[PDB]
Amino acid sequence: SEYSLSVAVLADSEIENVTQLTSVTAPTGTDNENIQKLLADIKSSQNTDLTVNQSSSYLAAYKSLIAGETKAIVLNSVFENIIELEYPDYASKIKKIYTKGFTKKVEAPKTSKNQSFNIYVSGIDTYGPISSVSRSDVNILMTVNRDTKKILLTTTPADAYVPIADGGNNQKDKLTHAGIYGVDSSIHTLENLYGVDINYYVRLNFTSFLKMIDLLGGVDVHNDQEFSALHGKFHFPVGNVHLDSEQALGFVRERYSLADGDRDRGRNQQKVIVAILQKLTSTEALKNYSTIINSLQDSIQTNVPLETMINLVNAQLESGGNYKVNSQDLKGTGRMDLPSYAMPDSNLYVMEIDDSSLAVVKAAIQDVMEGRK
Ligand SMILES: CC(C)=CCC/C(C)=C\CC/C(C)=C\CC/C(C)=C\CC/C(C)=C\CC/C(C)=C\CC/C(C)=C\CC/C(C)=C\COP(=O)(O)OP(=O)(O)O
Repeated sequence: SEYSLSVAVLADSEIENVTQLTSVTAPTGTDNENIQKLLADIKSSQNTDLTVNQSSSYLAAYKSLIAGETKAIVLNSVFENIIELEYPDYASKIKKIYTKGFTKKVEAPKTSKNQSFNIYVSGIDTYGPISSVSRSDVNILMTVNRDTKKILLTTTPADAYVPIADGGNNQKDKLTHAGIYGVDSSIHTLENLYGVDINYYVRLNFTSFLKMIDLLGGVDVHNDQEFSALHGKFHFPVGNVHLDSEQALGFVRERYSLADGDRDRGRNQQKVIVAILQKLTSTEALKNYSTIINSLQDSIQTNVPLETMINLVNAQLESGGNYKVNSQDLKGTGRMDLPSYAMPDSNLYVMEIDDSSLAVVKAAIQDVMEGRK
């Protein structure tokens, strides 16, 4: 993966280059490794020593820059998308006078040592190309036991107030924000929360979802409550419903009008996962899995190795047999009085986790993995 650290000044600054500076403001408390590599690079290429004025975060550095309290900041490009949350026009306010590119070797998928594995499904709140950055409003863990032919779907509410890994600095914030830092942040956040290994991920957005449902010929679900979606464009009666791509997207997005609100939306997403799995495990879909990869690979990101896909597909082609699917959701209490790490100046709704629910959720994941009752 690729990111950059830059030295940024205000767009209209007289400063043109780093040799004109004596100090820079940077969050060395939380991004010190990266910051020190940038400073060493500046020393190497420009023979310029800079002292650091410590900021509490990249957001804090940005605030100091626009307040005119510092002349220059360090900016790590990952954190641009976080700054954008409180300051949507930040890009127009700054210029970059020095740039250093970075690469982080990707954390490999973990092959499970037994019959079970966990796949994390991240759904990103945007249309367009898959590289588009946004929050992850779908966060479903699929625990699959190939020996017992059981799958457990664990939904964690987008607003769940949890320690956010990596860029989140292990500070509490809504889970959906982890997806802005990147899929690694989402994965490690949920690994930490549930005490489990996540073997693989799949990341997709609105446009990805539409393409996938299109390719599979729609999906079929049993709808439990009458509702409408997308400012009344679609109406879903009680009973068996076929969903084409646009209908399915409406079906998984509506929450406010549902009897159990976001929990019912989570359940509707689980129904749609089951229906997708039913299409994906048809003899035709399995035989044609390579065409499905070819058709969706530009819009769906995953670290499931090709090798593993071939094993999963062919084992299913040989054996048949459907997976029994069960579902659960992490519960808690909605509050508007708890601080957001990413958006410290905003009052956001978050869901404070219920400890007893967390214990139950963890025990159910372990039971399915171990092939227990
Ligand atoms: C068959 C095979 C491959 C193998 C054999 C089977 C086997 C042995 C195992 C199975 C496992 C494997 C390896 C593969 C199968 C593929 C799997 C596991 C899953 C497929 C399902 C999938 C990839 C996605 C479904 C995700 C889903 C339900 C929804 C995504 C919708 C999106 C992107 C966003 C919605 C965001 C929301 C809720 C609100 C924003 O919207 P809002 O309007 O509120 O906000 P605003 O827009 O206004 O801001």
